[PDB]
Amino acid sequence: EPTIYEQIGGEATFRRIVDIFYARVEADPRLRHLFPADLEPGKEHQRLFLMQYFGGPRTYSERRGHPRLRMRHAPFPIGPRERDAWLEHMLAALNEAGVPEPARSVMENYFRHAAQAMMNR
Amino acid sequence: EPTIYEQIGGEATFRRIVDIFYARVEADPRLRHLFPADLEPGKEHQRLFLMQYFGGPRTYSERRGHPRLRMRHAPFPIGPRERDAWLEHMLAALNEAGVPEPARSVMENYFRHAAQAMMNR
Ligand code: HEM
Ligand code: HEM
Repeated sequence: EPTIYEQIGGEATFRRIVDIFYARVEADPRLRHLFPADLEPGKEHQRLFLMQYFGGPRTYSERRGHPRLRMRHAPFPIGPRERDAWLEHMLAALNEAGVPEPARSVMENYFRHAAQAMMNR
Repeated sequence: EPTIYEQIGGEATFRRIVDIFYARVEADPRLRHLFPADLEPGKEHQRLFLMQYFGGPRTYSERRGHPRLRMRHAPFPIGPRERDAWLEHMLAALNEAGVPEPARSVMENYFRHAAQAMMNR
């Protein structure tokens, strides 16, 4: 059976999601300060991670090793404020990119869980 | 063409914007300390400025002369953190006050530039 990666149109669709997400992050003074001056490497890492998580190429683990996202987010103070902002933008990206059901629901479910689990304050 | 002021509903809309903005300022320790004990005179001055800038009455100039905003903000140490806090609350105020597009975007564009250019430390 098709992976979600396949269900939603593969790499091109993840590119679109991450583009919308990062545009919103860049424009959000609640969040911009946490990110580097050069956003591009992180934007690439996020695209590759999502592609991998949802059944696509394992390019992410080739570049970056194990995700260990909770450890990677430890340097950023993340409370409900940051969580809510992040989720707002990623769900808007999902919805704006036209991801079809049922995959869109799986992705939302994952993000709601993962955003909560990333909080550290 | 009609002014932004007219497009967004005039004085009444700016009152809503500034009320929401100042409520947020008062509740934000990043900013509150910069403002005087009595916020009301400055609140009215800010409302009149916005009204004038976006094409409404020239009441601001009658009361305060030229805006000279960078000069007037010199007494306040304003860096990236203060910029970010101000912009967060003003952008939220535009959204919560119901400012329609495309006018809202013009106002956002102006604020993003002005907030950056106000920094002095
Ligand atoms: C579902 C929740 C989240 C997921 C799936 C996610 C995913 C990722 C991934 C894959 C990376 C790149 C890791 C790497 O360097 O290989 C990353 C980095 C980052 N994330 Fe998240 N994240 C989430 C939540 C958050 C939240 C809540 C915040 C802050 C509000 C945040 C801010 C950051 C920042 C600042 C970076 C560093 C970016 C860079 O190095 O350029 N993330 N995230
Ligand atoms: C787009 C950026 C900004 C605009 C358009 C703006 C506009 C104004 C205006 C029109 C006034 C009243 C001027 C007068 O006295 O006649 C004012 C005062 C003031 N502004 Fe701003 N401002 C901006 C950025 C900031 C920032 C970044 C801060 C601090 C983070 C700040 C803090 C203050 C304070 C403390 C006052 C004095 C208020 C009072 O005297 O009651 N402003 N601003």
